[PDB]
Amino acid sequence: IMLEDYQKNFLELAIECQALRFGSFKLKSGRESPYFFNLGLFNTGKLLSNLATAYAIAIIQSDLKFDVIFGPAYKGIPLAAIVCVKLAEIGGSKFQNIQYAFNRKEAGIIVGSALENKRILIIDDVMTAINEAFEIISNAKGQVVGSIIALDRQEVVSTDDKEGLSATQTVSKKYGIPVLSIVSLIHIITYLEGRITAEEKSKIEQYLQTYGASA
Amino acid sequence: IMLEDYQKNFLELAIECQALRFGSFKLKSGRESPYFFNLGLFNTGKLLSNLATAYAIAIIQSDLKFDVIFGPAYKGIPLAAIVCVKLAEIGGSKFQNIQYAFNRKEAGIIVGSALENKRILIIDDVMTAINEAFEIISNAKGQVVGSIIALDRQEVVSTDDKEGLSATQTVSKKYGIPVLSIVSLIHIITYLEGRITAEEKSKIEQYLQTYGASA
Ligand SMILES: [Mg+2]
Ligand SMILES: [Mg+2]
Repeated sequence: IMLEDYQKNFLELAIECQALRFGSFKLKSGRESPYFFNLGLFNTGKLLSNLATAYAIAIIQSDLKFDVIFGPAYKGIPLAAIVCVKLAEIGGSKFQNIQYAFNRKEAGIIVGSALENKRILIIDDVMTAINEAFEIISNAKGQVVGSIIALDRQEVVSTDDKEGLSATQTVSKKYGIPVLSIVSLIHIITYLEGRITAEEKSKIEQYLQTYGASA
Repeated sequence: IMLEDYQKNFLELAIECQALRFGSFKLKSGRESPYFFNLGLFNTGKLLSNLATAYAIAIIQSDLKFDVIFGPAYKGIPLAAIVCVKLAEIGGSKFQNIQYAFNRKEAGIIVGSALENKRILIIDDVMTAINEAFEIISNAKGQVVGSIIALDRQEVVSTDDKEGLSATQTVSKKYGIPVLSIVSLIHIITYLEGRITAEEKSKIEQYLQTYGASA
């Protein structure tokens, strides 16, 4: 009803491959969470194919205009790559010539074409690092025009500031750009209706209440 | 006649995107070469799509049996990824559950599933580094069963040993495994017939004579 078909498909695969788990989980903060998410578990050719398609459709539907998809080392490298491919495969003539690029985290160089006057989309797995990418890109004269992750957790950044912004909202405000996501926690909650009873369904909604950011 | 359709298609794209150039080029050794090759120039979604397909068909046709495709950091990360995807998309039911993996070059950890008792294919751009990958994989109890690159240059490793082995042959002998390639220099030479006259066509064949390894 609210959920697109690519979002429903992503979430069912997410649950099947165990990238999305439900139960009792303690976050790094110590806060207790009704689910756990690891995109890494999208780890086969089939799963990666579907993951790439799900990112690709979110990007096409967003209407965002860009020249280069950029994935921060290390998790963003394979993601940038498979999604660049997918865009060209299902996106039509406009997405044929989209370049991809990423960075060596040397102990900084960019692997790809010159970013000067190029509009850049950042792709990564999650958003929790962000400034690093913007720095690298702006140094190369690249203009970041957007960001996409798989799951927007929609959690307020500060505990004792319930009316504060989420991670994605914070980034979107600072750089003036959209931060897309395949799904958000509200989407998880929506998909779970009729798959669970008002038991765990409640738990998660009551977690969105306590820790979730407003639209 | 000798060249498969995926090889013809790869080479035409290679020439179109300038990843394959002809002219006078000095190698690192100082040796003079009739062509230059950079896989990096396969840099758009369309080009990456076709590159992935070309690797994927070479792998399917080879009949090699493996569980994991592994790409050495950094150039092998996106390659491992898009090709893992492609295998699942065109390879049928047998390639659905192939995992992919790579390595952080930390100043070593593997990003992916446990490699123990898993049969591994290495994918990289060229072969000139090789031991690094084998070490990493054997430590994790992974069994390397093969390697694939885009272009086999077929050059003898030692100048003053004309009957010596090529780079790929050397690796194949040391580890007892096949080292596949989308194309070799003999394939380049074959494709160029009727596209050039006996002028540069000669030059390259006379370079294969001087510097090429025997079958
Ligand atoms: Mg639309
Ligand atoms: Mg066959």
